[PDB]
Amino acid sequence: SKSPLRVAVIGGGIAGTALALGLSKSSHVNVKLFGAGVSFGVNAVEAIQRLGIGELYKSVADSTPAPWQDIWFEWRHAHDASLVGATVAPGIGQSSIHRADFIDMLEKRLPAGIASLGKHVVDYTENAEGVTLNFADGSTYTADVAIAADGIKSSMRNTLLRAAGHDAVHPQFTGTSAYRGLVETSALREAYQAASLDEHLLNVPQMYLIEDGHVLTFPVKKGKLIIIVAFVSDRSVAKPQWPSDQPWVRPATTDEMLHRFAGAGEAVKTLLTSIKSPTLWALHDFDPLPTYVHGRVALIGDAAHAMLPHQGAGAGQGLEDAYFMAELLGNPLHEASDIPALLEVYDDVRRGRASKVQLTSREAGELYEYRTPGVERDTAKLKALLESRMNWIWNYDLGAEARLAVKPALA
Ligand SMILES: O=C(O)c1ccccc1O
Repeated sequence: SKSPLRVAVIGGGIAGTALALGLSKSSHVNVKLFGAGVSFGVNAVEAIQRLGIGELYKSVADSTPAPWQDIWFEWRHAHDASLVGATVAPGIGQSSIHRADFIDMLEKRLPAGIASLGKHVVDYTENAEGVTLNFADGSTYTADVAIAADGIKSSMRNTLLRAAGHDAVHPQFTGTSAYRGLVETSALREAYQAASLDEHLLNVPQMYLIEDGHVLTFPVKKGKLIIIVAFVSDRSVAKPQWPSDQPWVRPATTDEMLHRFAGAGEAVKTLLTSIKSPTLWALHDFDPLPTYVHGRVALIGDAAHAMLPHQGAGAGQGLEDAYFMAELLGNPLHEASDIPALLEVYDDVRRGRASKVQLTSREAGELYEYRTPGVERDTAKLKALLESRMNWIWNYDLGAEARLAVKPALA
C-alpha cells in the first residue's frame, strides 16, 4: 500500500454518496466526499444489492401491494382509460423512494472520516501528478483522482469540457413540465365508486396517454396514497425557454392542469381534480456530452447525463456509474499513474449507454404523448414498442461490465 489512492468525490447525491460507499471497503483507497422522489428499475437492483443495501432499501422503498407488485405500468389511452398494454418487471415492478431517505440511508452507513461538508468547489487545476480542488472556502484539496457528482448544474462539468476543448453545456428546458400531487387513496376510491369507475386503476400503476401530455399514477404507503404526475408539453418552438430566473418549481392551480387535459375521460379528470395543491416542475436535461473525462477528472450522474424522467432511469445510471467506478478505482492493481488511462476506459464503457439512455428518455416522452413518428396513437404499435422498449436498459449485466474495469492491454 505505502501511499494509498487519493480520491475525491464532489457532490453528496446518490452517485457521489454511493461511489464513496463503494470505495469505503477498499482500505487501500483514501476517499473523501465533498423531484423530491425517485424510481429504480431492475438494473438498479444489482447495484444496490452490491453496495450492501438490498435488505434495507427493500424495506424502506415503496412497492405496489401484492400480487400487483411486478407491474411497471399499465398503459392506457387518456380519453376513455382503455387498455393499450402493460410492462411487467418481475421482482421490482414500480419501485420508488423519497430521495432524502435514500441518500441518507447511504451516508449513514459510511464509515466516519469521508464526509466533508462545508466545501463546494468553484474550480480545479491539475499537473499530471496532482489534481487540486479550489474550495470557495479559499482552501484546497489535492488528489490522484476527482470524480464530479455535482448534478445537473455541475460546476465541474464545464471546467472539464473547456479544458478538453469542447463548448460548455448547461441545463436546457425540455419544453415539458410536470404537475405533481399526492392524494389519499380512500378519497379517490370514493370518487371512483361515485362515478362507476374501475377501481383497478387505483391499485396498479397507470400511465394515460394523450396528445402532448400524459398522466401517471402509482400507489405508495402500501396503497394508501397515490402519486399523480401530469406531464404537459409544448412542441411549438424548436428550442423552448424557461424564464431567466424563476425557480424550476412553483405552485400551480387545479385548473391550470385540467385545462391541458380537456380531452381526457373522467378517470383522469377525477384524478386531476383530486389534487388540491399541485406543484409544477419544469423538466430540464442536456444533449449528450462529447466526453465525460479529461486528465484526472471524470463526470458521473446527472452532471454527466441528466435526463427526462420518462424511463424512471436517471438514478440507476448514476448507480451503474458509481458501481463501475468503485470497481475501477479500488482495484489494488491500479495506481496514480494509471488514472488518466483508466478514466478514459470508464468513458468507453459507460458514455454510450448513458447517452443513449438520455436520448431514449426523450423518445419515451414523445411516445407517451402520441408523437412518435410511425406510431402516434396507433394502439397496436404503441403496445408493441412500450412492452419491449425498457429491455435493453433493464436486462443489462453489471457483473460483466465490471470485468471491463481494468487497465488496457497493450498486447
Ligand atoms: O416516478 C416517476 O416520476 C416517473 C416518471 C416518468 C416515468 C416513470 C416514472 O416512474
